[PDB]
Amino acid sequence: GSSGSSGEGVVEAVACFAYTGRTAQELSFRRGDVLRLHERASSDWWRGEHNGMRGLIPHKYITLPAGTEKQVVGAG
Repeated sequence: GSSGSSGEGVVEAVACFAYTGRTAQELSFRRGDVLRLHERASSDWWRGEHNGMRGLIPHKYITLPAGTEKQVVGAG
């Protein structure tokens, strides 16, 4: 298995802490505010769209749901 479909994907992450986008590119949200992670943006950043807003998302201020992206073969 592990085929995956590169087309329609969305990961819901929770804001571990209140963040404030420095520029239009970055986004803002208060701890607890969920954000849709369109697709990886950088080593420590992502791409999502807030309420009427669109920009990047901090991977440090956000905690991915059970099953983070590791892509590391192995089981048991």
